[PDB]
Amino acid sequence: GGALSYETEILTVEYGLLPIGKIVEKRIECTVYSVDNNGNIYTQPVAQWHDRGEQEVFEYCLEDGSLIRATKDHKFMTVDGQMLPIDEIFERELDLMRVDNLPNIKIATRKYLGKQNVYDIGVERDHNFALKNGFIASN
Repeated sequence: GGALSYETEILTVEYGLLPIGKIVEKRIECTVYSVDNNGNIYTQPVAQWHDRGEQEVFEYCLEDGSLIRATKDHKFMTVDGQMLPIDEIFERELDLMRVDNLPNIKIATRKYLGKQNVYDIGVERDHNFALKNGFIASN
């Protein structure tokens, strides 16, 4: 289910906003944020840690100026809840759901950057988690 760059911060109950790459490089145990089948933001522990090592990373920039760094194989929870890869979100010009009831906005600009270290935590209940910008990623 793709991966996210070191600079991608994950909201956690144990500490707060911390870089996903440090959680996987140091195997840090913590709790994360996610919606249930009803749309209720609950909290759950990390199940496992996975490290891709180096994959094709693309810049993901928004209409507001928010800046995100991920692979074209990582899915993200759309405004309706669909788990589609960012390569397909750009083509349909679909928006992504937010935690803070922020205005949903599609990818303003995209380009290939190169081959950066990317990481992705694993989870038992639901393979998803919130982000610093109120976003939700899913594996």
